[PDB]
Amino acid sequence: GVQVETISPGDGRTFPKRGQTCVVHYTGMLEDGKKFDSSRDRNKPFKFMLGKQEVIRGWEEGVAQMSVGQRAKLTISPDYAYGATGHPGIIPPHATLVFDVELLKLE
Ligand SMILES: CC[C@H]1C(=O)C[C@H](O)[C@@H](C)[C@@H](/C(C)=C/[C@@H]2CC[C@@H](O)[C@H](OC)C2)OC(=O)[C@@H]2CCCCN2C(=O)C(=O)[C@]2(O)O[C@H]([C@@H](OC)C[C@@H](C)C[C@@]3(C)O[C@H]13)[C@@H](OC)C[C@H]2C
Repeated sequence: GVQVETISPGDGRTFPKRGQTCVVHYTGMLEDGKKFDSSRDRNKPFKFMLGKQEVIRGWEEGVAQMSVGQRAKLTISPDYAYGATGHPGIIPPHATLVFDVELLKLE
């Protein structure tokens, strides 16, 4: 599944709801912490709408448990990420992933 570990607290009150657009900054790492992507590197917050099947399962479930302003480390098992397929050249088959995510706002 997904483990959610707080890096910095949010407001503890305002959580994503289906149909809202989550605006986040993230860094994606392989299991050992090696970075493969970051929205921070491109100076571009990432937006996705909850309930629209736009993201891997670990994000859909993990980000929903974050409150606005929170930073969290999401450790996502392969079944909740890219599974057996992986994503050739970026994500190995059967990879556990770690994302640092900051929930900036809901739009
Ligand atoms: C069409 C191009 C469109 C896109 O990729 C949309 C797509 O849905 C994205 C949002 C989705 C993802 C790749 C789903 C798969 C669909 C196939 C299905 O089999 C898979 O199931 C297991 C899941 O991403 C995710 O769920 C997760 C969680 C949210 C953050 C991104 N995610 C990551 O894992 C990353 O960090 C990663 O580096 O992000 C980059 C990134 O581009 C720099 C994507 C956007 C920022 C840019 C966008 C919108 O422009 C693309 C990505 O590039 C191709 C490779 C991955 C490894």
